[PDB]
Amino acid sequence: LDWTTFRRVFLIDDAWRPLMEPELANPLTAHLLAEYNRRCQTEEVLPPREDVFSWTRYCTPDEVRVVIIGQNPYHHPGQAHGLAFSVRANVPPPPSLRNVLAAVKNCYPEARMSGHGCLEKWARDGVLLLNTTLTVKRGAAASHSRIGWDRFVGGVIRRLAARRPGLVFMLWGTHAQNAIRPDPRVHCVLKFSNPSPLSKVPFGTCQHFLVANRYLETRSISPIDWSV
Ligand SMILES: O=c1ccn([C@H]2C[C@H](O)[C@@H](CO)O2)c(=O)[nH]1
Repeated sequence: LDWTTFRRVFLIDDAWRPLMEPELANPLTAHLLAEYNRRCQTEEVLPPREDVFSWTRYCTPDEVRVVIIGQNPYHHPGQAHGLAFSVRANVPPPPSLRNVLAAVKNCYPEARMSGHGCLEKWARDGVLLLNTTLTVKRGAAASHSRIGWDRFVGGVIRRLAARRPGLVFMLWGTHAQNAIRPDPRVHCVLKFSNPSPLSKVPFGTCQHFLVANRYLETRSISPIDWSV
């Protein structure tokens, strides 16, 4: 796998090169990319190719302050755009995102919320919203969960963590908690139940947004304005 070509095909911003280029030397990455291309030739795959790595464009690795792990992208046209949980700005927030935003509002009663679910503002501020599976077949939830994205994304996150001590991780649900296992002595690891509508545990009481900011302050890092 050649970086220049990989970067050009996915419109990846070059600041992420040191964290992603090494993944191209792993033989399994080639297998993953071949399967992804195969899928694209036989299925309507989402999000559009140009958005699969949008997360590399909103901020650089050194700007990342918080990492929020997702599972699979939304599988309906017009929803997913490369960031975990986020939807394009004309889409009413789907249930799990609605649940996340309710907790944000509970944490920050004075937050001026927009009503939309596009998290571009958080991403530009260094909130890395990364799904462990980056693509999906339209109309079939979690359909690409076994093609190999999770190992690739895991590699990137592991490299980011080693390069960047003091990150805050928000691991919501069993899947996120099993896939990502940061050293709790080097990073702030926050766990909660899934904001998924299937969870019978209210996500509205999640105080991670506030806990994260207190942690960043003890490390002399500016806090995140969670309004969106
Ligand atoms: O980018 C996304 C979109 C959705 N979901 C999740 C939350 C929940 O498990 C289900 C949506 O109800 O998929 C993610 O993890 N990442």
